[PDB]
Amino acid sequence: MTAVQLIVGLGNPGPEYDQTRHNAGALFVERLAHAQGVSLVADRKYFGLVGKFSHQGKDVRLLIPTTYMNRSGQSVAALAGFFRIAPDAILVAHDELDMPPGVAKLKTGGGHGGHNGLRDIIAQLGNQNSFHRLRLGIGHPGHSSLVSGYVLGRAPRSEQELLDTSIDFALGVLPEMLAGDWTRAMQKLHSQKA
Repeated sequence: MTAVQLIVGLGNPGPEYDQTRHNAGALFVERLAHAQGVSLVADRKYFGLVGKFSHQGKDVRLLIPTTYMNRSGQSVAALAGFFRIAPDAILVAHDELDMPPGVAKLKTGGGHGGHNGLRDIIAQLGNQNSFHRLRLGIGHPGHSSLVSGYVLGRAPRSEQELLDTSIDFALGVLPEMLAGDWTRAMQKLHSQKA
């Protein structure tokens, strides 16, 4: 029932991190900005790249933080604070170790499950975990001590292709996500195959 007003794509900024797995969220927002003809504006007020398009009478902002991943909440609280967007109207796209490339999934609430962008966003929003997440499969290196080197790696072509297919599946339920119809978005999405 709650229209989306902020879509956030997590990533690390800088050529050092560009095209790495940990930036799947920002790739999604970047694709979304492009399809919607939206320009992403370097806005130091929000410590990120900001854009907007109109949907159903409301402005939908797109945010790609330019702080480090671990300080993402600062970007998301700035923009969401200035505009008084509640967590319920926020969607955060992020890399998800727990699903393979090719798989995208939606979730409402829950933990950060170890993702330090999500953890910061949760802390900065006065401890509310209630925002929505678009989980973009990036696979798992199989061990916990490789995680950090893995998210920061660039995936081989086959996995990069499958990430791109799951971002295309996700854009397919954009009408549903923008409306806050999570049940349907989940239904159409979680029925695709890469």
